[PDB]
Amino acid sequence: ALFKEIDVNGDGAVSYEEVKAFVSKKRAIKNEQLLQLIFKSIDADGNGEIDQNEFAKFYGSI
Amino acid sequence: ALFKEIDVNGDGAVSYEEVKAFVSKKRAIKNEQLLQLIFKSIDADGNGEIDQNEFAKFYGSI
Amino acid sequence: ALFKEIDVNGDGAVSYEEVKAFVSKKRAIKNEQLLQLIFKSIDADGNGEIDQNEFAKFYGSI
Ligand SMILES: [Ba+2]
Ligand SMILES: [Ba+2]
Ligand SMILES: [Ba+2]
Ligand SMILES: [Ba+2]
Ligand SMILES: [Ba+2]
Ligand SMILES: [Ba+2]
Ligand SMILES: [Ba+2]
Ligand SMILES: [Ba+2]
Ligand SMILES: [Ba+2]
Repeated sequence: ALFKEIDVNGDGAVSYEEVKAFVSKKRAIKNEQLLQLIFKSIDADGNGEIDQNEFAKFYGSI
Repeated sequence: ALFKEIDVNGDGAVSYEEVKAFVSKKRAIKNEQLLQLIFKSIDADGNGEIDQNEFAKFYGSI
Repeated sequence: ALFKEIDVNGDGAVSYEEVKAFVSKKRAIKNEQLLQLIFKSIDADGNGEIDQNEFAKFYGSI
């Protein structure tokens, strides 16, 4: 449950400092998750890296 | 006065480095201030922490 | 070329870690570049710093 994720110390309470620590790491993730998506959207062969011809395709008109 | 806040060293000038340091800490505050607001909006008893039943209320439909 | 900027190590590939490092430093720049613009927009004499009377002008109605 979401509460148990935030209430890190596990004492049934969520301190401000904890909410804050969560609120941020939540945001910190759809960043990593979006970028990853954007990435693999470019890396076609899922080989781990983008070469010139993938980067080439990705950009431009038509 | 706002100028005296930014011109930290107090020499009548505001360097870029200072504006920058201010511009950021200004932003750094409505973050803390908004979240705090959001927080105490959830913590009903203002006891310092949110328990399950407050978190319970906060979320959901109806 | 943009690719050579990102592919820092210069091995023809762009790792995620690199894209990420780029994506951020790109963003990190229009920040510095916008603020600088805003700054020199205030510093009229381009002397390096804003005095009271420039800051005075900058603010307000009429
Ligand atoms: Ba706790
Ligand atoms: Ba893929
Ligand atoms: Ba590839
Ligand atoms: Ba100064
Ligand atoms: Ba309250
Ligand atoms: Ba409470
Ligand atoms: Ba590389
Ligand atoms: Ba100027
Ligand atoms: Ba000046």
